Amino acid sequence: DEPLIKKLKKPPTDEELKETIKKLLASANLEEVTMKQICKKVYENYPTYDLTERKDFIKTTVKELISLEH
Repeated sequence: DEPLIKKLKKPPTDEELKETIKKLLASANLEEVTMKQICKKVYENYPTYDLTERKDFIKTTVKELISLEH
């Protein structure tokens, strides 16, 4: 053990979270995407994170883009 340290571990600001999703819908039909797919992909980019509150936002970011921007 020596090189293993890990010092960076913070949640991505909304600018980052939204960016991740903006990439998901940008690769799929909004009316054909569901909140379930957003959480799956989103986590893919946010694996080492405890997205709990900001998570409810992600799913809501697409669900609102499909109802107010299908």
